[PDB]
Amino acid sequence: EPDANGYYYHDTFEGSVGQWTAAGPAEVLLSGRTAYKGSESLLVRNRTAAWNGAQRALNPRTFVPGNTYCFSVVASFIEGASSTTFCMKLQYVDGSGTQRYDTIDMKTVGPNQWVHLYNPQYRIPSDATDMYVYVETADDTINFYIDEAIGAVAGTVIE
Ligand SMILES: [Ca+2]
Repeated sequence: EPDANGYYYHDTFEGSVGQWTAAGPAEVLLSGRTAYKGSESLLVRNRTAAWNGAQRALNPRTFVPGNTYCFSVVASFIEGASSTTFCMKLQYVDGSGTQRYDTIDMKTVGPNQWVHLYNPQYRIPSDATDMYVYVETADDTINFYIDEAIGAVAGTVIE
């Protein structure tokens, strides 16, 4: 079911936001201000809390709970702080019907520099439903950009 390169989803943000939406009162939109690949990335703005960010639903048919998968996205920011800590996380619902977050990867970086959020061997909890991959920063509300968001078979190598 994955593509040639073992990718289940691959969002370049070149003309489309894919299944990506905003979390919180924020807004996500295509932007040509900066890009990692191509001419555009996804801009995340109007954040008022750190927990605000960008998210994308995961199909339970494709991403089977209890199994391992590779997730990757590149992120950067331009202004608002001297540094930040990006978090890519799994937002999901557990066996008790309560929403939880599980960290997939996190990276600290300065302004104007792409950083690679990456985990080729992330295990999705077995009791997980209503899953979303979720990107945010740890402790601020700056605008930020993401590009090349990928979800792939476990062990997939992304440089
Ligand atoms: Ca792009």
